[PDB]
Amino acid sequence: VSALGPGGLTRERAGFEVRDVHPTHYGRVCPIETPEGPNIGLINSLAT
DNA sequence: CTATGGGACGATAAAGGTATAAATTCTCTATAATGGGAGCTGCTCTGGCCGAAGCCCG
Repeated sequence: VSALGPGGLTRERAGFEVRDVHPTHYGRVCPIETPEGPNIGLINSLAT
């Protein structure tokens, strides 16, 4: 599950709100599986 | 008796003619047609720039 693409946040609009995990991510989006680098937290993976 | 300038020579390349096919641009067609559309929206700050609105003020 990515956040980039059409109608999505660009890496220059990162900030912190999208790139942080929230209690609402529990069991929906994996908290620890994200690519390290320019796009961190923007690209995540669904939970099991 | 010999080397060198002088002049004769001539085979051909350029110059002009001179048409000639290619080729490459130019001009037309007449029912009616009479304001476009993708444009992002989730930076962040700093910095400068005009322009308006209070703020002294004599």
